[PDB]
Amino acid sequence: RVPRLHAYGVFALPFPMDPDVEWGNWFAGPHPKAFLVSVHPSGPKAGHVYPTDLSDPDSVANVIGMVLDGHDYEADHNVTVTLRAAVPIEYVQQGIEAPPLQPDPAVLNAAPQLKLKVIKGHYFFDYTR
Amino acid sequence: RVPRLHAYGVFALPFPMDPDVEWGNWFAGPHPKAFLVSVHPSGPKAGHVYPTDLSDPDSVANVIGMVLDGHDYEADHNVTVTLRAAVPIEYVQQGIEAPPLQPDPAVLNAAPQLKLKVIKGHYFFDYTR
Amino acid sequence: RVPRLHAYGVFALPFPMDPDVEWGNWFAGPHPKAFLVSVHPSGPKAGHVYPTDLSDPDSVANVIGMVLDGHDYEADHNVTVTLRAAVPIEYVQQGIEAPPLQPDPAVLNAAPQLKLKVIKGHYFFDYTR
Repeated sequence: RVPRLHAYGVFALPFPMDPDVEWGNWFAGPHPKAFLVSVHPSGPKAGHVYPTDLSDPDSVANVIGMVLDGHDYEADHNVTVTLRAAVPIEYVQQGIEAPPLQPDPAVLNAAPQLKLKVIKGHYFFDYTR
Repeated sequence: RVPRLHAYGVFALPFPMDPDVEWGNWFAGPHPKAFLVSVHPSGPKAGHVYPTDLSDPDSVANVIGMVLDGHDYEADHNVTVTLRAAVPIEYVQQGIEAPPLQPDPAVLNAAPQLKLKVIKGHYFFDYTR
Repeated sequence: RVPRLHAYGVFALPFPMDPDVEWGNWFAGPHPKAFLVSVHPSGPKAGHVYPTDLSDPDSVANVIGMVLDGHDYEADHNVTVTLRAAVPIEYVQQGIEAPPLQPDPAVLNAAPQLKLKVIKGHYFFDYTR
């Protein structure tokens, strides 16, 4: 379970998971691993979420939150997406080739276009704007 | 009473109603009807609210929230304005010629300039920014 | 203690105070006095806060909140910074040459670039965006 600042508050909603995702590659071992997800605005998988592709500007524009409470595509096709929270930067990795418990420079570098603000070692975000 | 997502939270404040508005045309029958209101920034009616005119860019720029808890100009010249909430899109109609309980395409189409974000069938908004 | 709208909520965090500031000039007499602070993004004093300089665009861009609960550099080198609140405009003065309990025209005039919104006599702000 990824830590987050209780004082800041959390807003989360369930979303259907994109079936075409190799969701199993988006765990870490015993340790928590947060990642960003984007929503498909239109098309056949509209309203389904998938791991944000930082190299695709439309994926970046449609980020909807972070997966902070794990996932289990085989047990449930819905995933809890946190749209607003403050999350320590060490827990967010956007890729399989990204060490756990280490801030991801790809995310930190893309924070402006991701609408992330880093304050006191946390990403602050609210994808309801 | 217009439904809204309790989990998201609500922030609301009373505002004086613009006296020059035919407020009676801004009910629906037995059913709830949310609409956007804008504030007059200056002038003699400064700080008074009126139904947003989607065809007037200055009205759009000065939206201050939605009327979600009804109004009664004859019983009280103040109206409770919700500045931040998440409201199902079916309940918001911006005009007399707009069927109740049907999403209003004029609002949906203007959501970007209105600073509305549609997520899971709700308008999310916060006019304190 | 500066008043603020309880209904709106408050989010605050402690920050180290910039040691090079004449912090004693940032009290008012018996009366409360709120002011904006900015964070140093980088450099030797990174993550330390100092009173925003409205005439420096980089200071304006790095505002992080308001000091609403007083300060005491000699008793504690940390100051509680309110990143999100709604504060009556009479209490915020950004300078020694600014009368207490009087809205500061320098702040009001710079509200757009400060990301302050004035609603019903309060500054609304959220520097987590």
